[PDB]
Amino acid sequence: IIPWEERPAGCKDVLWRSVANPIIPRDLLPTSNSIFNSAVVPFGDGFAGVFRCDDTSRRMRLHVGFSKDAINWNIKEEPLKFQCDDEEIGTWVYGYDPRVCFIEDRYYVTWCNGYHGPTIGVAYTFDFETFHQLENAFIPFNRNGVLFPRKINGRFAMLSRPSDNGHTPFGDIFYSESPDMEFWGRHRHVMSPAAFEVSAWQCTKIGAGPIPVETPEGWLLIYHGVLHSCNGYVYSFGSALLDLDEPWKVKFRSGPYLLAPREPYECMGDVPNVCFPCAALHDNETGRIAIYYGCADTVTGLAFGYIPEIIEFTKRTSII
Amino acid sequence: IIPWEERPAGCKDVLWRSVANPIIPRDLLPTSNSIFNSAVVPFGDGFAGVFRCDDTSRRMRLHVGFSKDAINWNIKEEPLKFQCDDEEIGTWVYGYDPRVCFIEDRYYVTWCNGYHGPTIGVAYTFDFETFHQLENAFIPFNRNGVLFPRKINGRFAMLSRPSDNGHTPFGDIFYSESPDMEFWGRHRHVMSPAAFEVSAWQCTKIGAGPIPVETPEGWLLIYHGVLHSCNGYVYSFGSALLDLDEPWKVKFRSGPYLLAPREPYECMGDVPNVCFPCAALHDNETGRIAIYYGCADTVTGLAFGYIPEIIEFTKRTSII
Amino acid sequence: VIIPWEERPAGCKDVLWRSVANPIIPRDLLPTSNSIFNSAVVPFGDGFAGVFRCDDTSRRMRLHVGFSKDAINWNIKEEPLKFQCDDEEIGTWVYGYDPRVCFIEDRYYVTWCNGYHGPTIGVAYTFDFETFHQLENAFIPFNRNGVLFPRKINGRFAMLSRPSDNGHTPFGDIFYSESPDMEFWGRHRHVMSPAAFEVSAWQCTKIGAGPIPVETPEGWLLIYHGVLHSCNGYVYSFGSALLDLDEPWKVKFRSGPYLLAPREPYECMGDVPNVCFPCAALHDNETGRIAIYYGCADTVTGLAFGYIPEIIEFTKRTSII
Amino acid sequence: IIPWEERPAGCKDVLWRSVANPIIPRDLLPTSNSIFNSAVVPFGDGFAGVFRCDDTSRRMRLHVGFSKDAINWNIKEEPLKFQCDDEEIGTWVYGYDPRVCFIEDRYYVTWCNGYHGPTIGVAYTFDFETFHQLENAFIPFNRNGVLFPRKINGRFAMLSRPSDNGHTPFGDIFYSESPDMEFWGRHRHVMSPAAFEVSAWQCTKIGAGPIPVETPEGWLLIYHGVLHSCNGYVYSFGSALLDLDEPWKVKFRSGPYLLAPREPYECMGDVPNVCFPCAALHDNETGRIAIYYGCADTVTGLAFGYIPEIIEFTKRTSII
Amino acid sequence: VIIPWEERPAGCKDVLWRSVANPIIPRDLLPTSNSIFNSAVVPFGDGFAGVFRCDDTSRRMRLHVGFSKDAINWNIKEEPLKFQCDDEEIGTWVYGYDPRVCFIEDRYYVTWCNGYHGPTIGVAYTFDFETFHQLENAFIPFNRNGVLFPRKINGRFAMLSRPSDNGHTPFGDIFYSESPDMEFWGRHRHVMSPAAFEVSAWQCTKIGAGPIPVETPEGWLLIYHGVLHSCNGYVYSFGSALLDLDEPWKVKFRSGPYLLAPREPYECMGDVPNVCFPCAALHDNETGRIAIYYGCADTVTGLAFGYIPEIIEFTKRTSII
Amino acid sequence: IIPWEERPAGCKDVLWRSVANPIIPRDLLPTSNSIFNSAVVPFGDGFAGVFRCDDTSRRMRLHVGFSKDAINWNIKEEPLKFQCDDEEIGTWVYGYDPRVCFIEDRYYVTWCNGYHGPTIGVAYTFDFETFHQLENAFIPFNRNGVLFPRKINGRFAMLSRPSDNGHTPFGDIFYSESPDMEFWGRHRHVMSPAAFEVSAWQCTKIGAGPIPVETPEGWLLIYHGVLHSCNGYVYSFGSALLDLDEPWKVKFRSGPYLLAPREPYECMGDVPNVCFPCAALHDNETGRIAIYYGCADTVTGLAFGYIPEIIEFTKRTSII
Ligand SMILES: OC[C@H]1O[C@@H](O)[C@@H](O)[C@@H](O)[C@@H]1O
Ligand SMILES: OC[C@H]1O[C@@H](O)[C@@H](O)[C@@H](O)[C@@H]1O
Ligand SMILES: OC[C@H]1O[C@@H](O)[C@@H](O)[C@@H](O)[C@@H]1O
Ligand SMILES: OC[C@H]1O[C@@H](O)[C@@H](O)[C@@H](O)[C@@H]1O
Ligand SMILES: OC[C@H]1O[C@@H](O)[C@@H](O)[C@@H](O)[C@@H]1O
Ligand SMILES: OC[C@H]1O[C@@H](O)[C@@H](O)[C@@H](O)[C@@H]1O
Ligand SMILES: [K+]
Ligand SMILES: [K+]
Ligand SMILES: [K+]
Ligand SMILES: [K+]
Ligand SMILES: [K+]
Ligand SMILES: [K+]
Ligand SMILES: [K+]
Ligand SMILES: [K+]
Repeated sequence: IIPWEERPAGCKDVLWRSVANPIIPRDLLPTSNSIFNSAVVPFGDGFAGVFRCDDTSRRMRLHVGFSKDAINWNIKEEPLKFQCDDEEIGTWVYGYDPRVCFIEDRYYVTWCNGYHGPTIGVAYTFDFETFHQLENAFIPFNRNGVLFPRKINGRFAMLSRPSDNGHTPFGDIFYSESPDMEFWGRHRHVMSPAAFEVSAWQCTKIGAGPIPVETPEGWLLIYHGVLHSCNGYVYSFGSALLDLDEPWKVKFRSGPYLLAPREPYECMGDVPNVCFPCAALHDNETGRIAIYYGCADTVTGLAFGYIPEIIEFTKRTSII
Repeated sequence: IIPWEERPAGCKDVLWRSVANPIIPRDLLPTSNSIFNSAVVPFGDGFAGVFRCDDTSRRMRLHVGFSKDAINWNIKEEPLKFQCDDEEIGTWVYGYDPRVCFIEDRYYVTWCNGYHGPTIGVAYTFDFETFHQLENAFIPFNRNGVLFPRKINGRFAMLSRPSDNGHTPFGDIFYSESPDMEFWGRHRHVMSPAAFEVSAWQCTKIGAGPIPVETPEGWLLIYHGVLHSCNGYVYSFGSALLDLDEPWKVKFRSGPYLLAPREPYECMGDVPNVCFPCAALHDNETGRIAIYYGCADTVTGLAFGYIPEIIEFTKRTSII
Repeated sequence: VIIPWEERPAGCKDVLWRSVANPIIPRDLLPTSNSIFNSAVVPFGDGFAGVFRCDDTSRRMRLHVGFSKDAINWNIKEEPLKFQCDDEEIGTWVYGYDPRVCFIEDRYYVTWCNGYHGPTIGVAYTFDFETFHQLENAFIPFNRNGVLFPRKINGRFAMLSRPSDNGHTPFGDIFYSESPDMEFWGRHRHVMSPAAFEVSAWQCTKIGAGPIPVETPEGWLLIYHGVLHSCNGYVYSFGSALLDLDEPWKVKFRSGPYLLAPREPYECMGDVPNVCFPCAALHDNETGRIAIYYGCADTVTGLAFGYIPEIIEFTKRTSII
Repeated sequence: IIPWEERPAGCKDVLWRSVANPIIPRDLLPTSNSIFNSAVVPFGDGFAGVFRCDDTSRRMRLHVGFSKDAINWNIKEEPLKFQCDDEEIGTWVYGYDPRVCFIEDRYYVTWCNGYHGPTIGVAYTFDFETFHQLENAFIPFNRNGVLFPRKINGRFAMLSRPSDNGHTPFGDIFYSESPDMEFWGRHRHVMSPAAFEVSAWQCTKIGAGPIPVETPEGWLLIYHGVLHSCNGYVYSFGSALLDLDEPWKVKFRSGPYLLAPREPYECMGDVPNVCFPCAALHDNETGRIAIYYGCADTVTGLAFGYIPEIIEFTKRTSII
Repeated sequence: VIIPWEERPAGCKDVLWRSVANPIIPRDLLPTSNSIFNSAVVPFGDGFAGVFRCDDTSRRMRLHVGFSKDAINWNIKEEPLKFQCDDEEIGTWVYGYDPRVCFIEDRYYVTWCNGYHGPTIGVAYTFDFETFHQLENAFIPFNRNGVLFPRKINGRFAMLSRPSDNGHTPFGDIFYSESPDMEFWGRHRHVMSPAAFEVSAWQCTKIGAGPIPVETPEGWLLIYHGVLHSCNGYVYSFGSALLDLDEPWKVKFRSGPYLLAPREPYECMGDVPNVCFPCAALHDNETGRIAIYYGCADTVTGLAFGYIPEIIEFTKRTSII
Repeated sequence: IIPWEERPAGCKDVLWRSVANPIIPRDLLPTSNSIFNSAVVPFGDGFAGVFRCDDTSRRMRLHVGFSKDAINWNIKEEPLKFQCDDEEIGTWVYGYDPRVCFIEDRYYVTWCNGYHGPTIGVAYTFDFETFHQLENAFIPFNRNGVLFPRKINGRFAMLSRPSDNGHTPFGDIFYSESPDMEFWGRHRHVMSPAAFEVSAWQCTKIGAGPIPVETPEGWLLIYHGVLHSCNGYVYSFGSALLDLDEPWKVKFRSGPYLLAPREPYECMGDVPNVCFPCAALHDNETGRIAIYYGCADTVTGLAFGYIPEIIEFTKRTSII
């Protein structure tokens, strides 16, 4: 059962923040500087996750966490290490902004992995104890790698985001497929930043956030968008619907954002003015969805909504 | 009858913030994201204005507002539409940072209007219901267009600010005239940013704020200045006195600011560290002035003072 | 008026062809000249007169008057041109470059990029190419490539321009504006933007008006520069468009290919490598002949020739609109 | 019958330019502006090629060409058009810097193909008349795609060069494999630019040139390297030797360049100071190699050398 | 000398901990102060003295003298300090910031970032914190974060510095220099460079010396700032290194983690958000107590406490050397 | 007996190029790529020098050379290596743009030496065979270090040029003194680039060139000046007169240049459009001076003039 808070009285918004935010504090571990941009899945009779925890050396590491209620997290103090037979791909340099999902027979994790620059690291686990590392999916520079939670016409599929070797000032979302979780291709453009005249919260760069959520009306994609002000970037997040069978085809895309930096814990911290969605839990029976997002690259927050309402919002406000 | 709060006990500042700031919140309209950098005038038995209201799509629109007390505003939910006979000029792309004044027999509105980049839009109204759009006054790129509240020597006059098509890293204030509100010329440089050693709150770029205020000795100009820190622009504002007959001739210019970002509503929000004045109401019989400014490009605040004290300060601290 | 002319080289299939005598003006024509380029030329009396940008050996930018019988061999004054002006503020000289000159109604007008707290369009007139009278700068900075039309358009003066910045400007759209009186300007309209690089990359970074627009029955023939940005800098090429006669901000045709791009050593090596920058043209409607003057590598001046009807047919055939 | 000119008397250089350079002029086609970055192979009883011919609109197109002697070229006037079933991949935006080799049963051509940015296009031909387009091999941004001329341990292999969407100011050579010329993976870093103190001609970026040349001692790689002066980039080229079985492992890499911009045809043109090798023809019986290279992004030149000499030079001056 | 102290909180495991009275110096202490931060403090007489960077409401950077009986409650002079100088050129005031003060042998020395055709390191001395005598600037521009050693090193004065540029410097190594006479400087040695980001990203963009080096039996304890560059700006944190006693350009240990990083509202909001910038320390070798003063968000001044032997241990335990 | 070529009849220029330019070809040594920006002095019966020779690896090294006439040089094939008692200072990273003069008892060499960036390296020699390295004079970043040829008031004196660690976009000339060739100080600003309205060949940055030349009226300084065009830097050179006793005080400074890039060997090369003066030889009896300058960072050229004509030109065209 997914975490949930009823929409506040009078609240007109499609998504609403948890009154318990932030749900994960920056100093949960003895050496944590910040814990954000993290992944969460159901597992056993509770929840598991892979967490981005930057330490007091400002190094970026991944940590496994477990939770009974998906809100109060027990995160391992020791960083996760990946088992790999190839010594060269097995070399840890850094890692951030994990996404996790179950595909058919095991859990997969993707992350931004350092291999002569940022690329997409891939690994699996059957038990959230031992993680086995596969080949990096792409050549650098790439980030915001997010798998589909089932095969698409019999292939693995992943969204990604060609980037550069710095604070990237552009970003289109792409789609790729693999028959075997080793060799990737059939690359297709999914979408580009909107024109600032039309939707400026998503006009500098975009990236996939949580694992795509299957609905009868398409893949529900929650994605971040950036606006470039004189004083930096503002990360907000919104919704689109992708075709079921060819998910590089965008059928609707929201004009307004779903969420943008408003609260003190979103506006002040290591990187101000950031809401960055990394994971969602949902229940199709009740339509409920709970969206985890990094706040100011410092802590982790939750927000709630109803899938049918998010669909309706995406279509009614669509800029395509 | 202008809004007013007495100088706080033992306040030695020439301007003091309203203890009720912000006076206009970001969410006054159903889809407003922010409401800031806005224009206000007396109208009838009360007040009217044109407001920059950025929506939840981060689109920039102008909305008409009305108020009985100049503090609590009733802002029309629908964006303002301009009437124009010329189809090319009457095409709306975006609009921001409006200024409004009465000149002779009607109200005039300038704003930053998109026409193949930022330039200065012009329109007039008699009633804040129908707005007749006139020719854009200049070729792009130009912003911070602010009309004088009477003709100067039989011509209309306007301050402007040549710019570029990004977050402009420079900016001098200029002055121009028009016999007819159609053709503009006799362009004169008013002032450049100060040297950083002399006055750094105004060393990167400057721009006119509220409508110039006539005094016996010249025009009181309240204007924004930017300081470029390692972590962004800080917008503060200050005062100058221009020659009455030839307003490009600056007589005094404040070394110190009048106001700079200090409170959490000025320091945190969509664009941190911004105090951007765009309107003032004044009463020559009492010397009272009330200055409306954008706060963090998020909300609108008010600050109060006396014109003769501001003039005395501007002279006594003059950097010229 | 006998305009300079060389017949198309045998075998040559280009719309324009360079003079075999290029460069026609060398960099060291005056005792202190560093470079002479980006200049203006008109018929005057039984020969030709012009206003020339001559940068000196201090690399200051100045305008000099010149006269020629044949429009090829120029006698340029050693001393810079000075403008008369009753307004001291406007009449203050900081610098000036890239002049254009045309006759409108009753006198010659000069526009140039004039320094007034940055680049703007300076404006003057002369009756005799001896005394020059300065008028208001037409626009607020930053603006350059101000080019007048050679008659009024529906009862108003008209000028092309090009909003810029205070550096090596990395953008540039051509605009059109009007004036009833050569003092106040307005009714600004956008003419064109750089093309997409996948469509026409010689003109994808920025563009600007060159020579005075040439009136044809088919519209105004605009000869204009375009910039391509390589890893090693800007390349300036030039090409042709056709503007509506009555509303010259409406572009009717615009060439895909350039007309001329830097090729010769005098275009590719010099103070600013890889520049062909058209500044003036002489034409003869009787014969269709046109002779186009252009700055070469910001160092010397060259001439190219073509036929107006061929230029027009090329612009149409290859139009990217 | 590969083209050849013997070392000049006295000449101590490992490579020497053809006395006939440039061997392809800029104006060979009726609307060619330049012909420079071009791929040549033995075909039938002569030679065939795909040529980058930028036109007088400065569009980048590829053209097929044929020659008896590999020197005097007859290049088709109309650009090459690819057959493709898939309309999305099949859409032409631009194309440059082709490379061509025979693999097993057909000729393959790669090039820098526009697909929402630069990536590596792939195609094949049996006859150099009709070309059939395959999937782009990678997600943007990537350039300098160069196939190996046989499979490596039963997979197709390709060198590439992760880039950005501008004049890329960085660049490592990578190595990737495919079982089927559709799905790519097992990406491995081959080499980075050198330290400027060590070898400044190759210290900004590098990229593969001609098709790797199999020697008993490994793959001979001819590659470009960039130096950044105050007035622009200078492209020179040099040699390395890659392990035969695992060609991302570099065995030797030359300190000095083989060739750098010196002649007027290399130092004056559309892009000054460029020698950009693009193809080679060689003879294992004689040890001779003829290297085709772009000059100033304007014309095509040829240089000659001996493979074992190049190898010994690569070893003796190795910076690894 | 009784230095300020607060005992570490119940179960706080950190090596340094903030004063519960932070900020100890507010932004509006003086009638025209905009901010007061990045300041220098020392024992003097039977209390304490300092030189404070107080930026005014014109955002000019000036230095003011202050005094305190307890080093927490400060009386800062309203009027900026003025230096007396033999040489009128060197004695010309343009601006000054980021003061450091220490006693060397027989007097107090002040260094600051002094404007002389760009930022450099000004030097002056005082016996009384009333009259200051300015000496030659120690280096040619561009340089800042000049910090003297509190005694001579093998008979010469010694200074850490930080070569810079004329803007928001995006790089920075700490250097070490010597002088026999407080006039001529030389024997320059590189001390350390920013860390690789994969190793220690709080100090990967640039570094600079903070308080005056603190002599320990295990080396000079250097407390220094590091910058990390995020998409939205620079974050300044600070940490610790140990330098060889005899040759202080040789770094023996260097911390992986920071000691302190912007966390509280007064460090994360203000004129420059996300800055903790250490400027001075007071210490007592008998108790091992150290009190470190640091600018917060370039707006106010804060204090943090620790123990010298715990910092030494932290530095060695986490060393990235 | 210094080299000399009479000013051509009719020639009105203050300096004129040797008709034998370039006097040093880029390929004089077996591994040289370029030879420019080099230092020359009288020695014994002829002349000696220290030459910047960049090799075919594009490494920057100094080499010693000798000549009978100062025109035809025999340059040692192997780079100059310094003796140094301190291993930290004695470590060679790179070196360029040497200057050489005799002071009191020996020859001193300054160059731009890499020590955690560019700074001014110092060495002496009695014989041009053995060179003894001294302390680097300054902390990085600094270049264009040029000694005075005698003590000034009992101290060694040096011009320098504060810089950054790239292609430096600014540059003022400074003056410093030393009692002992070990500790430096008394730093004084000499001059800054001119405003571009006034003298644009020297508006971006300047730096000192050859060793200053003592005259009755002051030190004659020949110095380079940069203009920044849209396509790069142009290096020209000119002249100033400094006070004899306090050489940071500038008495006269030329408006026009003396020499600017004009010939193919100045305008085409590794770095186009560079004339970079590094040395001079002069004869007070005749007023003859011969100036050595680098040409396009490729080859070395010579130019001639008369000291009294240079002095009169400098005073007559002075911008001070
Ligand atoms: O700093 C803001 C953001 O920057 C980008 O690099 C992301 O991929 C996130 O990891 C982060 O939240
Ligand atoms: O973002 C801060 C400021 O930016 C500029 O573009 C202004 O003209 C304002 O609209 C604004 O307040
Ligand atoms: O330098 C190249 C070109 O630069 C621009 O500024 C033009 O307006 C011309 O003056 C010049 O030819
Ligand atoms: O402009 C010079 C070079 O630029 C790069 O983009 C290369 O890939 C080449 O196409 C070209 O030769
Ligand atoms: O603004 C952050 C920091 O910037 C640099 O210039 C420092 O030397 C400090 O003055 C300041 O705290
Ligand atoms: O490249 C042009 C010039 O660049 C600078 O770094 C100089 O100090 C010279 O070495 C050189 O001639
Ligand atoms: K799509
Ligand atoms: K003025
Ligand atoms: K906003
Ligand atoms: K148009
Ligand atoms: K490798
Ligand atoms: K080309
Ligand atoms: K060290
Ligand atoms: K001076």
